[PDB]
Amino acid sequence: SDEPIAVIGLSCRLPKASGPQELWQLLDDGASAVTRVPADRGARWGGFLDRVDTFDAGFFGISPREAAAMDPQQRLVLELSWEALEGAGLVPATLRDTGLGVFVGAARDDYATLYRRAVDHHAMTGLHRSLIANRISYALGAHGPSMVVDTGQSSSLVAVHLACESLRRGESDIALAGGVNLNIAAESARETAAFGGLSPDGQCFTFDARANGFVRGEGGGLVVLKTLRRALADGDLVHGVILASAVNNDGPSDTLTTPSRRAQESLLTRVYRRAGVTPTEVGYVELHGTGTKVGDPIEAAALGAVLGTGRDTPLPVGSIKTNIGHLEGAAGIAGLIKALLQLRRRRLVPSLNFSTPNPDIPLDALNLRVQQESAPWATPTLVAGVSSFGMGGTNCHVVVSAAPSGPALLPWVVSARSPQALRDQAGRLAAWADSPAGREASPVDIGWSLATSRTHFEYRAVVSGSDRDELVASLRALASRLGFLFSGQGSQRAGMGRELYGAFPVFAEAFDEVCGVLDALLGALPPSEGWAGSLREVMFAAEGTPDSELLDRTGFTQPALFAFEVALFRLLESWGVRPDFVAGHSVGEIAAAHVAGVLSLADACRLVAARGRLMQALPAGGAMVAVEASEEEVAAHLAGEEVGIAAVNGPRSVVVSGAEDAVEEVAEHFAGLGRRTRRLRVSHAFHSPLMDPMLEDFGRVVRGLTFDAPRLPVVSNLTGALASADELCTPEYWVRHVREAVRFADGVGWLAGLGVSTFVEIGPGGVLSALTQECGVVAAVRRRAEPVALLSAVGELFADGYPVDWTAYFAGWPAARVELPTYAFQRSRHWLEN
Amino acid sequence: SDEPIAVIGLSCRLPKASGPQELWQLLDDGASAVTRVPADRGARWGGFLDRVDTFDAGFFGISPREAAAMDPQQRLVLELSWEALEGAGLVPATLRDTGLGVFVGAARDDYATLYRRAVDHHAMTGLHRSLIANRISYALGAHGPSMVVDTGQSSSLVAVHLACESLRRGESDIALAGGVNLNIAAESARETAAFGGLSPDGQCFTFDARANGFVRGEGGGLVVLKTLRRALADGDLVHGVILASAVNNDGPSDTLTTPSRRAQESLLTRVYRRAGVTPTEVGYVELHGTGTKVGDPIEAAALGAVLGTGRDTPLPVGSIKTNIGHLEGAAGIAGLIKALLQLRRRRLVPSLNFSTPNPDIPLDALNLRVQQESAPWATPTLVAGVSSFGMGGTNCHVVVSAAPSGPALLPWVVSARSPQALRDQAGRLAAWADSPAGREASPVDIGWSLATSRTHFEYRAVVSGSDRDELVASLRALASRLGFLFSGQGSQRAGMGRELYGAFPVFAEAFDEVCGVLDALLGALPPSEGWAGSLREVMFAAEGTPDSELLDRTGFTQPALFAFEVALFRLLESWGVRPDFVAGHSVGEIAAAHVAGVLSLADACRLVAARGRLMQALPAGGAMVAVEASEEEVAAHLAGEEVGIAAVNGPRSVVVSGAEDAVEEVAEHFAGLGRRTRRLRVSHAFHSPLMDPMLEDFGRVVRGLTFDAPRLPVVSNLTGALASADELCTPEYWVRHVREAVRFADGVGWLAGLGVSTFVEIGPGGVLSALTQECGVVAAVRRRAEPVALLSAVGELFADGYPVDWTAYFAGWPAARVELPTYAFQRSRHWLEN
Ligand code: NA
Ligand code: NA
Repeated sequence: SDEPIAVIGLSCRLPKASGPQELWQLLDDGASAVTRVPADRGARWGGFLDRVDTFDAGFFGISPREAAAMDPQQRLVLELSWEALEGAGLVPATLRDTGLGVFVGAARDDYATLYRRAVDHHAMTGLHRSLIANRISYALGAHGPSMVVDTGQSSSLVAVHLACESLRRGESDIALAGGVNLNIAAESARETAAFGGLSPDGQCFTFDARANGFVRGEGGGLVVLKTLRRALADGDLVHGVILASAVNNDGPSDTLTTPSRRAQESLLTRVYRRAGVTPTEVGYVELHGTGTKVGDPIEAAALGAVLGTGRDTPLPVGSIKTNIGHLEGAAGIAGLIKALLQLRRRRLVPSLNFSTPNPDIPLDALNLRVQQESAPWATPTLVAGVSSFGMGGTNCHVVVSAAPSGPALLPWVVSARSPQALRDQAGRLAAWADSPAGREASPVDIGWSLATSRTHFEYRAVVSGSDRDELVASLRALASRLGFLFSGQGSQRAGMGRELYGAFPVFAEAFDEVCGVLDALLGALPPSEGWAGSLREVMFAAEGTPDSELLDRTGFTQPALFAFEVALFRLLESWGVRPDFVAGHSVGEIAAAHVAGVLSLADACRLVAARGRLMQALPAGGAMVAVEASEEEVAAHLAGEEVGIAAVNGPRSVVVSGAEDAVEEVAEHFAGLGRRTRRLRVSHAFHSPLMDPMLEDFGRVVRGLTFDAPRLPVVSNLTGALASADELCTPEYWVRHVREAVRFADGVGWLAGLGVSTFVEIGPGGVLSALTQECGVVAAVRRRAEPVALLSAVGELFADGYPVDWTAYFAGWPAARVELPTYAFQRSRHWLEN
Repeated sequence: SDEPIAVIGLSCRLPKASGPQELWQLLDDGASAVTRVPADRGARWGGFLDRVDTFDAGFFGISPREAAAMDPQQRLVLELSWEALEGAGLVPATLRDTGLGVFVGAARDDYATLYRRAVDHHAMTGLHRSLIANRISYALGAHGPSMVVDTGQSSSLVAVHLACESLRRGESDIALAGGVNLNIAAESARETAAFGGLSPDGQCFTFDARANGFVRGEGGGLVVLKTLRRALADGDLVHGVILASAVNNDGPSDTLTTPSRRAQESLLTRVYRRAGVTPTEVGYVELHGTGTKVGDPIEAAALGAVLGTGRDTPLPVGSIKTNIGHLEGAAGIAGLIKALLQLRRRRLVPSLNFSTPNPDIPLDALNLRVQQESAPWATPTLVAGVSSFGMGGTNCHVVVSAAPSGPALLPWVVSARSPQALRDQAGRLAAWADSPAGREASPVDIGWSLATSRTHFEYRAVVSGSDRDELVASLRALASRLGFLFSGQGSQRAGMGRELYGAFPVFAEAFDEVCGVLDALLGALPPSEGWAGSLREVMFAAEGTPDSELLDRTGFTQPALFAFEVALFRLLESWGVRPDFVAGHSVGEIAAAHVAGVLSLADACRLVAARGRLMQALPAGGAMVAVEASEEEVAAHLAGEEVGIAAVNGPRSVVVSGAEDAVEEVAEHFAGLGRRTRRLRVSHAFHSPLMDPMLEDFGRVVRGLTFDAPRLPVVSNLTGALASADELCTPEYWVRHVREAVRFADGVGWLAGLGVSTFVEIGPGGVLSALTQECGVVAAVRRRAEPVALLSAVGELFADGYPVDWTAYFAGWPAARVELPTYAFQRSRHWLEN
């Protein structure tokens, strides 16, 4: 009859049940939440929340003074809206500017009564009942219809009907529906006592002979609704399907507040018809079930006539009001949330306060039974009815049915809006993860869920590992402008890239593409006589094997660093990690120029293959020494005498390069002054006069290439400054670059001045990052496996506010969404002064 | 896009406009209803109702003590519901047990605030906002959905959207929609002052440079809605057609309470699309238009962008808030009711408080104009938009368009629930009838409307006449178990039935059927030698003509009374007037027996034709004298001596009958005692020994007939008691009936004892009714025309609570429904003690 509506999420704050797991534990244990009026606060009994005065104002950007003048019901529905959306796995910011509708039942204003028993401008919006719905719309930036409905004690279930209808019209594409009722003012206690409806025993004796009125309850709840069609298509978890809902009024009843059997019968008949569902197919009804002498028998008689008649098994029935009291305005949504929990647990739970049937309720003639124990529930799909009736005669009935090998290294992402909240979130995720429930879930699905189904708030941590116990232990511990700098020779290492290649197919595919082009060039003109092998085997071979020794010949070293840096750049791209600026030390400037678009892969491969091969053919005798001394000292010392400055790496760190003997003369000068000096492990004197013989040959190679203007800004370590388009686009630039000093420190200075806050080194360790602090610094790949060093670095960019695409880390896993705990609110007291 | 929705009715209680005619007079005059806070009661200004404390509790069956504890807003919406249904021409009792839905916008509880600043059980329902809707449902016994919506200052127009959607789903078949806002508590004045939104001048300067906030207004209104399809089919007056409506929320606005241009634009675009209506086709927009500096320009900018852009003529706009203030919760329904009045008057009316455009509102660039004078409005059908916006961001827009020779003697039926209310109702109907408006209406249409489109309350009058001036003068004067007794010989009169026959085709058709059968019998065996004429010509001929003299020959007299009585019985049947008991004097017992089903028309015609003919053939010499004396005296006097008792008409009224000389001997006996005696004008001594010669002949006629058991109870004036089935079903009964005394007084006694409260005489005057009081008595046809005497008698049965079908009086008139005044409430003060 009507398009079905999926529930894809829910939330609740009920007496002794501060979420849906807790609610199940109260109901499954057959426990009462009814108690005596707490300290802080038939009417000396009720179902109470623990606190009604506390709220995380800070989380919603609400000032303590706005928060103090704000109805606690508005505060509670902001929290439940956030929790319901998290429970559905929706990141709330993606609903900004969308058609999300908010439909809330609320029939009581106790906070406003307290305030009216020093008038400021927060009171107007703090005390107006319409803002219970509209403040949600504002906070989420939702454009759907946003309204409060008042039918008294059917309000929250009428709100669900209106939400369902808005979805079936296409007016809303998603809706929050339910209600709230907080019993804060003594005035509302009296007026209900003086009407006479309260049980002097403080129990709803639902369908039972003691039936003598109701006991009050407070709290709230919401469901998240979509069309079943839209929810399937979007892959949401379906908790339940609303097949139909109906609203009517009693009309001409004996008094204003006497219920009508005829109206209730007419309601049930109509709604079960549109739902297309017979009485035998219905497995359970959540009653209005308040335990009043007039009301209990009329509700029983109507259900018997419509749903008991068609049957051969008694219809089980029950009321959560026997557990939590009568939530009045929010009574219906409590009832629906119990039916949805029953549907997904595929269990029924006790109705309390029952032992002897009401004499006026002939259960056998009606073919009904009060559910008195927990029990499995099976096909008579499962179907449940929920009734909610208002004292002015507006009745609602809902018919709801049951719903119709990944990375080796696993990141668990966690965040919150304060340090204390992040410690809590970690604690809570630890505890859940360790739980029966948590242990059901794959650690890959948990990861995926943390990455894709949660907000990345301001305070972030990433924990990583191979299994649950490691991830959990790292959570328990927690509880208690990007500048890419590409590495140069000296940063190569045996096995470089092998672990990344094993872990990450994006790396492995980019790497085999680069190595494929380079293999052809090294094959044509090898820098080892005979060699027509694989560059990948040279790079990945174990330390001290023959292949591995080839890695230190500059003819292989320069291509190896190029392939490693490009593959890593591309892996980072697939995770949304990309630079604002690039720069490289010596051969790393070719990778920089490549990823900035100056050179095609083919031309960059040709350039680095020749750069290496033409340098390897130079004769023995070349040396380089790092000296602790300023450029000005080393150049003053050399001017007073084959040798020159290969690099200016810091205000007191220079490399001198040339004929071994002349280099050793300058070394013992600085050493003699008591400065640190280090002989570099190099086959040749890079960036020195000894390069002079290969410049004309190299110059002929670079004149065969194409240079385009960079698409990313590039800093030149030749000029020590930002490169003009025209700088990097002349063959001559790249000949000068071989020969003259690498102005690495001035480069780092120039990038700072252009607003780089974080420097990340792209290459196989941390040489260029020691250098940079020495002038945020993270080394992309530093004792630990490459995937661990990489995730730790990307973890640090994320914790500093970089938008890492954690979802793409999980690409190619059959991801199952998993139900994680909701946000760890950090609640303070916010209350009127008198 | 959406099924269109007809408005078939409306009502309003607004500042200085206590209904829709008054509202038009305020708006058309370009007058302000804004004033200073009255005596009894920027915040020393507002639009106020005259009284908020008065209500007709009595009319709704509400006790003064329930009424005192009841929110005036609930009281006001009961009155507006009754007035809206009367305005639509619906008799509310016909909506009992139907699908009527009630959707009310209400965002304020001032009465409850007064009460909370001696706790009784009327307070619970008196102070709960949900009963604003539900109490209507209860009072009308309606089963449709019944709810209050709270979106703050858009509530009443959202209520209309929800009502439209319930009608398009088929959930409601008719709906009441609108809202209410009463400004009763000082507390709500302060909280709005302290938010800062109030104009310190007390005016909404809508779209004007002084724009400095709003002034408060109070009141309420309702529309009556149906699908346009259902309303056409039912022949309702259509006031307006709702083509589409839409609701959205501002979403992420600068603050909670800042309106959104983008959201307003999106709303308009969407709603005009579904309405299938271009910007050039729209003729006017009723703005939210509150006269706030932030709000005025955003509303102007959004309307310009969506509706001003498409145009080449400026869009006129205005706000009733410039007349009556800001009704907050009920602001929208006021706005819609202004647009509907514009649509049906086909006029636009001034927006007040305008002279200089707001500098932030570029009217020319936007292509809008503030309506500043009354003026005709023509095709650019007419189409108007209505906007209503809530401070929490929920916006509503409605697109509404313009709608797509009888009885000679006229009854005006009028009723009310008290004598004072009936005097008022008559006064008000007089005044309206005399008005330009009233004078538009046919006096036949007014009659028809009073009969078919109003409740027949407990205190009834009928005024009748030939034209407006006579009917009106009779209203101004007003302002300051049925037992049918059929007449016998002596009640005939020249022209009997001629006026009824001229006035009432049901009489004329029943009469020509009876006369047709009798003409054949009198033709076969005439009681005047030669006669083969028409019985109708004998009865209708002028006094003292030859035909008229035939009417007094018992051979014609007995058939004439039979035809007149049967035709009149059938005319009364067609007006729903029918007996519980029948009885007749002598020949009237044959009509009684006929309409009770004992005899077919053919058999009753044969019986009365022969009864008359066989008696007319008896010789001259017979006499009858009515004597003032008991049966016991006359029988004691006759026993001590040709003559007998023809009738016992009362405890001291007997007729003696027989040989003229013996009758005259008994006459002068009673006269001699000083008793009244009257010689009857009779050809024969009826019910005497002189009948003895025709008994065997008559006995042969009655033995040819068929007698069935009566379907109505019949009293026999032979036995003076209820007849057994078997009594009237023997030929012998009807021979005895000719011969023995008519026990008329004992008959009247027997009918009293069976619970007859009203005796109506069926025949051409009042003989049997003098007799009956002498033992309620109305003569159906007594100086005045037969139709006037008949309507006066039927008027009296109606005033005593008989359900006369006045609608059928008007059968065969092209009836146009006419808009009559609504119920004259008689209001008393009902208020809290402190
Ligand atoms: Na009721
Ligand atoms: Na807003």
